[PDB]
This record gives sequence, structure tokens and C-alpha cells, in this order.
Amino acid sequence: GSHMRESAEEVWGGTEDLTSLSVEELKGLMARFDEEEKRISYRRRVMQGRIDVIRAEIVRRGGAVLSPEELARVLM
Amino acid sequence: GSHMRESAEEVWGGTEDLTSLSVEELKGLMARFDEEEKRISYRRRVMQGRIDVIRAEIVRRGGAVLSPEELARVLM
Ligand SMILES: [Mg+2]
Repeated sequence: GSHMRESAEEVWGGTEDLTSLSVEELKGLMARFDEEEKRISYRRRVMQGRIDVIRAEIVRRGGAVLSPEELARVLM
Repeated sequence: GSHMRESAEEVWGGTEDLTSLSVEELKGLMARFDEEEKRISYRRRVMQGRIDVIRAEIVRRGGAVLSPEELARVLM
């Protein structure tokens, strides 16, 4: 447990003016948000790869269940 | 096989060959993965904006607590 120590999200949401934070505090915020950005980017790459494989497999079947634009825009 | 109530992640991990799935099953997978990719892309945009604001605020101070490369790579 955190023992009520503030999370990066809570510090960020509760700060009216960043000028009131120290550089050490700002660097902690930036580090936390940067880590989340990197985790998201890794997961986006996984999702894009799976979508690419699925879309190629649907196209491979040479059917007409879905139109070209439904495939391109993922209108399912 | 039928009415197994599997999640998209479970279907994906448990399918050795996508030719075993119906087009309707592939549609559902594509839709779930596309929705997830859009959801975390939105969150990524938020994280990138917060990082941009924090980095500008540290630069604004005109100090030397952090080097240029430390700021550029978020090394903390
Ligand atoms: Mg900037």
C-alpha cells in the first residue's frame, strides 16, 4: 500500500501551476507519464500486428461478406 | 467449440490457424483489437501532451539540474 502518498496522477490533477513544483517533482511526473506512454506504444504495436494478420486472412478468403471500405475502416 | 464464451484474447491465443475461424469470428476479433488500439492511442496522446508541458516547464526555469539529453530521453 501507498500509505496515502500521492500518485503522479493525483499530483498532476491537483497542481494549479507547475511553477510550484520542484524539478525533482516534475521529473518524477515526467518519468511516470513516459513509462505509461512506452507501455501503450508496445501494446499498440501488438494490436496493429494482430489487426494486420486478421485483415490479411479475411482478404485471403476472396469473399464478399465485407466490403473494401468496411475492411479498411473496421466497420464490423 | 460452440458457445464457449471465450474472450478475444483467449480466442487469439488458442487459435493455431485462423483458417479455422468464421468470417464473423474474425470480424469480432478485429473489432475488439481495433477498439483497444484506438482507446490506448487516445491515452497516448494525453501522456504525450503532459510530457510536453512538463518538459517545457523544466526548460522554462533556465537551470542545469538536468542535461539536454536527460530531458530529451526522460532519463531520471
Ligand atoms: Mg514542446
